Amino acid sequence: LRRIRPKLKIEKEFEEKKKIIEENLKEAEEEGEEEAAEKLKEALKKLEEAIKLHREGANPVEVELEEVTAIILNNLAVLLREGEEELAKELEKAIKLLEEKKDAPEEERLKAIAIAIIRSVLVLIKWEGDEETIEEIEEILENRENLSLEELREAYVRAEIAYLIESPEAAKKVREKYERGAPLEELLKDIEKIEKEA
Repeated sequence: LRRIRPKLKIEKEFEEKKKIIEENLKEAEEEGEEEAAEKLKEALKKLEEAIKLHREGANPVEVELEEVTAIILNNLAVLLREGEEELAKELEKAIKLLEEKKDAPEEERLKAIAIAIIRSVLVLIKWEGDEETIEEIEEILENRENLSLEELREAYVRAEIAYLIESPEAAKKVREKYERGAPLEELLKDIEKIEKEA
């Protein structure tokens, strides 16, 4: 299957996101992977709560909270299809963090969503693979409360770059802009462009 973790701030997103989950469940039902197919039925479950809460009129901090929950859950069963249930435990903790903070302050909501996207980058790097940075980013998540949002979005920027290193050469260009101190809004534009590039 596939994994995509973007940045928010529209229905075309959940549109193309649903397309992945569909053929995923399509392949999950065509295959004996019924443990994954449950997550597939469970991923679209959180995608309805994502597409409903958007068309119902909630703020993006609650919509993406169910989108990422549908993103990771669609991504959780991919690791289950590959027998990577050891790494799938790391994404279930991200789900547990996503579910326990849906009744949390607006800043506590996106604070977990950032950790959710980061942890998903983290497990994908280990699956698709530069070593001390994992022992640098995974230790950042242990003290998740001692940090700010500007540091977690930077960590996702650093983590996504490290992943795209082990994916083009255009990742260190964004890393170069990180080293020049470029604004973090710009470090997202080129990063999400790379996701739009693929």
